[PDB]
Amino acid sequence: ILGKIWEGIKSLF
Repeated sequence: ILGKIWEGIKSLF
């Protein structure tokens, strides 16, 4: 996972 917290960020927008 190169961005676990990013997975949700890209999902918000």
